[PDB]
Amino acid sequence: DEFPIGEDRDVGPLHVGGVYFQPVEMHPAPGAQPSKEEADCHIEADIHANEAGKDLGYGVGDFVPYLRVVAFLQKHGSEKVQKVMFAPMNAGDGPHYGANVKFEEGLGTYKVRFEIAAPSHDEYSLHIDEQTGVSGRFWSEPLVAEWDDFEWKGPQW
Amino acid sequence: FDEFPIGEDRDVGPLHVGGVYFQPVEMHPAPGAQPSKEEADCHIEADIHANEAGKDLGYGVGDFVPYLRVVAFLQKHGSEKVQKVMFAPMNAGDGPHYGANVKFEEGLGTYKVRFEIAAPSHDEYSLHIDEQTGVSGRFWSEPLVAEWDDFEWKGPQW
Ligand SMILES: [Cl-]
Ligand SMILES: [Cl-]
Ligand SMILES: [Zn+2]
Ligand SMILES: [Zn+2]
Ligand SMILES: [Zn+2]
Ligand SMILES: [Zn+2]
Ligand SMILES: [Zn+2]
Ligand SMILES: [Zn+2]
Ligand SMILES: [Zn+2]
Ligand SMILES: [Zn+2]
Repeated sequence: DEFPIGEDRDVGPLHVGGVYFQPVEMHPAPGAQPSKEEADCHIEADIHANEAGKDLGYGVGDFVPYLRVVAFLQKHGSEKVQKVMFAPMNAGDGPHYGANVKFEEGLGTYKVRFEIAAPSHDEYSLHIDEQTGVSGRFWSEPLVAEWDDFEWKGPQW
Repeated sequence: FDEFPIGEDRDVGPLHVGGVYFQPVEMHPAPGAQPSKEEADCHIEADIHANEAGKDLGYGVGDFVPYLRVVAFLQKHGSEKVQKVMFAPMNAGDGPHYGANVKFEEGLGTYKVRFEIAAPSHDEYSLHIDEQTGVSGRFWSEPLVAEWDDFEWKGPQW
């Protein structure tokens, strides 16, 4: 059972979905994320190309790899912001960006913000010649998919 | 655009690997130490997707497999010199693939062409491994090899 963070967002060339469910065990365990046991949940950003999309060379629905996704969580009533750096990984349902998360401020309603930066210049390229290449270019400022009334009430599993 | 084959597609481990070549291309940013569109002899690409075995790693069968480290080796028949070319991930009008603008340094002739495909770097990718939501497969330790022993560089076909 997966639970949605909110409705899917279309931002620039991306269709972005946000879900959460029980914490998972990952190998290798990424960055500084809490273990399956220490975490509150696992949050995932499902990012696929949309129609806009095709200008960068992607097929509609294709997973968009090499992105740098970071989530910002801020509890309503608090000025504290928790930053969570997602990591690319596979679950049984395919590649996505995700992280085990522990809500530092606890139960409550949160504003949840995904900032999605394009691949680093030395991490990806585009053919740009007329014969083989593409018309679109990667975005400069990270794209945003935001939900401002996400209710964290404890595990739903 | 016109693509020319390097040889027969290969199935190795959980990957289906195709190799093609065509005119040199202009890339943005210009990847690593790859020759420019003018300096190059051609552009070579490795089209890598998951096969049925890849399903155990969590990939959709037939889908692109990102974060791999693909390196090509070219060696002219009758020569001891080997060229090592690091491929970069990139998009063309037909989608993501790994590739490079390349010079065939020993000129026209038959070359052995070998693509060695390593799994993502330890800090570049992960797998869910819990029973509930994870996968039962794992990344390969020894790089996979797709190779063609008799590739004919007969010059530009453009
Ligand atoms: Cl915020
Ligand atoms: Cl490594
Ligand atoms: Zn490992
Ligand atoms: Zn995940
Ligand atoms: Zn640029
Ligand atoms: Zn150079
Ligand atoms: Zn492909
Ligand atoms: Zn020979
Ligand atoms: Zn191609
Ligand atoms: Zn290419």
